[PDB]
Amino acid sequence: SHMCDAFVGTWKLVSSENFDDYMKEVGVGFATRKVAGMAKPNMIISVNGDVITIKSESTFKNTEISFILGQEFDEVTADDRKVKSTITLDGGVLVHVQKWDGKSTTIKRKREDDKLVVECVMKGVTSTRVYERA
Ligand SMILES: CCc1c(-c2cccc(OC)c2)[nH]c(=S)n(C)c1=O
Repeated sequence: SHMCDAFVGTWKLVSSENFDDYMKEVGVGFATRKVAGMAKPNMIISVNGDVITIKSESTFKNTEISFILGQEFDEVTADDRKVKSTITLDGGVLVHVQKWDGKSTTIKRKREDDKLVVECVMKGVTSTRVYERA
């Protein structure tokens, strides 16, 4: 076993707060905000050795990232940014930093009771997205 074990599984979005405002701060345009904001993604998290995979599947887009903690990678986001990402584990929280165009956003994923809570921060704007087991 590894501590990342508690993230593994299939998760479904059950609530979202302030996500439109977060998307605006990121620079997402109107039509993508509207359609992306409707989506109810599932997130599939798995681990094989040192490699963590996070798949997100929705009616809007499907995405997949695979990575090693602390090792930067290329990511194309659901809203089509080409970003450089680094994901670390800080005190049991997965911390995902995306950098593009001189900008940065941080996505934190944590287990809280039976939920997986996702906090997305762009400058002063935070969105909270709650997932439960599928
Ligand atoms: C903008 C991408 C994004 C989504 C998301 C939103 C809509 C559809 C979708 O399809 C896979 C994914 N969800 C969360 S929780 N975070 C942290 C994101 O960065």
